[PDB]
Amino acid sequence: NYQIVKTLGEGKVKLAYHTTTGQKVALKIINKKMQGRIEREISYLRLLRHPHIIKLYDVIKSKDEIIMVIEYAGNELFDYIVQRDKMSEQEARRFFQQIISAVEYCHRHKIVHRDLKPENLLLDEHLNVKIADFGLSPNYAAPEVISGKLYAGPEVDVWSCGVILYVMLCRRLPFDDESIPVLFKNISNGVYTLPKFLSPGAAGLIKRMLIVNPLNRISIHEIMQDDWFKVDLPEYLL
Repeated sequence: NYQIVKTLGEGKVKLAYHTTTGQKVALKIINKKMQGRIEREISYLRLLRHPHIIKLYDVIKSKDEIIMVIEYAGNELFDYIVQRDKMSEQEARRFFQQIISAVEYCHRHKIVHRDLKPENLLLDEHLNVKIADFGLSPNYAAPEVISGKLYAGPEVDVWSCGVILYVMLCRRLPFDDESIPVLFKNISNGVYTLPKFLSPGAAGLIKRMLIVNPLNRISIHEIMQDDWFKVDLPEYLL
């Protein structure tokens, strides 16, 4: 927060830490040159305070630059998936509970994310998921998000969460194809395989999330009442 340590990449992004609390932080230095989307990020991040949504500690502004002071989470959930073996159901469920809790909180404050993806689901040093963006950082997009028509309600995040769960459990994307037209057709028709190695609870939950007609798609609140979902659910997540 207070004093800078290192430049993490490219305005630029720096690593820093609060000299009182010791908290690790990222400084996103944005130089004035669209603006409404940055403001949307800042506004959303100030409104939503949840253990699995990245914290915004401060926004420092001048005539030339905007500096967002954001809690540091140094890894992506997807590099964790890729770099390790096919993860245990217990491990996947742990992450999934955290994601769903955070999404529920978003929907509660009338925010539909629409952009739940690899780059957006960060992991901190205690392996806690942190939703980090809201839009300003294909296989994960609901059919109605892909096409123009059909309004994209809370249900598009349910679909995305169903893909995320599928990936964690199966170490593959349900709708992926090397061919562009085949991929888009698979998503729009909801064509995929539920592997036989999946527990009945995991498969039953995924099946109800990946439904084309959003009306028949399971809701966030129904998910949170699912038997498989509830196993070892930490009280703080309710």
